[PDB]
Amino acid sequence: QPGSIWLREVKARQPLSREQIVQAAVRLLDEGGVRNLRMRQLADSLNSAPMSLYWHVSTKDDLLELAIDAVFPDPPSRSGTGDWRDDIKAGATDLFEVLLRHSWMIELMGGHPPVGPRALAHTSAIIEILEQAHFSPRQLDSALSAIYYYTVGAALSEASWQAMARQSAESEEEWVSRLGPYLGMATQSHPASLADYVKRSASSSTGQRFHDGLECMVSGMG
Amino acid sequence: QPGSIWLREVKARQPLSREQIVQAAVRLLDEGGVRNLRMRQLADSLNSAPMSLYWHVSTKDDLLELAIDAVFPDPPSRSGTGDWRDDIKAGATDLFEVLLRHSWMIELMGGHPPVGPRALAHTSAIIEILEQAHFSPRQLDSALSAIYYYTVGAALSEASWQAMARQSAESEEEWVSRLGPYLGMATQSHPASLADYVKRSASSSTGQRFHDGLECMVSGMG
Ligand SMILES: CCC[C@H]1C[C@@H]2CC[C@@H](O2)[C@H](C)C(=O)O[C@@H]([C@H](C)[C@H]2CC[C@@H](C[C@@H](CCC)N(C)C)O2)[C@H](C)[C@@H]2CC[C@@H](O2)[C@@H](C)C(=O)O1
Ligand SMILES: CCC[C@H]1C[C@@H]2CC[C@@H](O2)[C@H](C)C(=O)O[C@@H]([C@H](C)[C@H]2CC[C@@H](C[C@@H](CCC)N(C)C)O2)[C@H](C)[C@@H]2CC[C@@H](O2)[C@@H](C)C(=O)O1
Repeated sequence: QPGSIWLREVKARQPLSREQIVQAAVRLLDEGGVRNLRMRQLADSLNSAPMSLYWHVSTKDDLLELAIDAVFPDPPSRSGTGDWRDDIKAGATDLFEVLLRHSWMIELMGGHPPVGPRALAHTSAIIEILEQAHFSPRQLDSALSAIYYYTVGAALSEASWQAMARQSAESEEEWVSRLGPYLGMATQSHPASLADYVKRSASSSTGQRFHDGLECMVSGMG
Repeated sequence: QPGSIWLREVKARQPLSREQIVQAAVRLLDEGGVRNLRMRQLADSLNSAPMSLYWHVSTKDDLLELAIDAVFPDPPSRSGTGDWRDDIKAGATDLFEVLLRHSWMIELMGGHPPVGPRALAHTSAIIEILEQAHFSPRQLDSALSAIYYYTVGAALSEASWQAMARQSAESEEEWVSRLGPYLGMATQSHPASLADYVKRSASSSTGQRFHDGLECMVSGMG
């Protein structure tokens, strides 16, 4: 309320834990993205004033990095199937599903390298899966980049699609149908394989798209 | 200037071409991203009023989709090496470099499926490269998703890194050095392979990261 600064002249800390703050920041991020994270509103959600936050972080950017690590998946459960490909796919899939659930993190990782404890443990597990499969260092690094950059690109694309699909309320089949008048005309300038791809796309879904691409990619490594 | 609406009472179209508008929109997008694209400022950059724009598009969203297609790369030059892998890599690399140069498009594609003419031709060329390599339809679709989702994720991550690197003026080697005090402590909770990966990362670069991951990924297809 206006004038409280003057009342302070005639004479209130609210200690918080960092963990409690980060959990509250994840909730605000999940609700409205990086723009929905304002420090004063975060402090309000914890019944506190902004000073309570800055005992623990210097800036909002610090808090974004803590939030990124907080939601990183546990290392994948070693599958026992004896195929390291199954373990790689579990680890990538776990990360994919986290990214879809917390899509604000996707764009942040490239400019805020994830090296917090949960990210280090997950990455260490992927690295060990590949080493125990006798990848040399250069091959390991290449395969790791393929797996992670595939997963990030898939998450970005599918999260963007899902957000638009929610708004417009439109499935893949419905979108192909709505665009059919254009697509029928435009694909006639190219060989049959293009229209055929577009037809098949009407029956695809997020989980299958991600899984099939991941399977394909990992199939041939080694 | 204020009051011009009243002067209109006592008595000016500026025809533009759609192509001219789209080129000007790409320039504004390249300068400042999707937020730097305001219709009035776009019209100002063309010495026109907003009405000139809306003869050609209904909304700014239409203009974003035209801009996405306008910058799509030409289909890759068939390499003649007789290895379809070389042609796939040229096509993916061309798209990667476009995405880095026009990074505003990366997040838009998932919610605005690229089906304009330039995107259709590029995609048709990738599809034909794979068919002529005797991929069946399900395998073709999987490989295509792997290639495109790898390229998008790499572009997102590397563009984010480059934007942060420009600002802070910091190389990969310098970043590993600045974080070394933390990383030395944090990687001691895990096997040697983790610290070794981090050390190797100091000598990586955008072009090599992208190429090595792409090579690795395509190596094993078939
Ligand atoms: C910071 C300077 C070096 C850096 C610069 C490149 C530009 C952009 C890219 O990193 C981003 C920052 C990024 O990390 O993407 C990761 C991945 C998506 C995320 C998710 C797991 C997490 C693991 C950690 C490592 C834990 C020990 N991260 C730092 C490698 O990272 C993904 C594996 C990419 C591909 C290869 C590259 O990382 C390696 C060589 C690297 O670290 O390159
Ligand atoms: C619109 C409903 C169907 C749709 C829903 C999924 C969710 C998100 C993803 O599309 C986005 C919209 C997207 O297009 O990503 C593409 C790719 C990155 C960009 C860049 C080249 C351009 C090619 C065109 C096709 C030209 C004939 N695009 C529409 C496939 O697209 C990439 C290949 C992904 C992986 C597979 C999937 O597309 C196919 C099956 C598809 O179209 O799924």
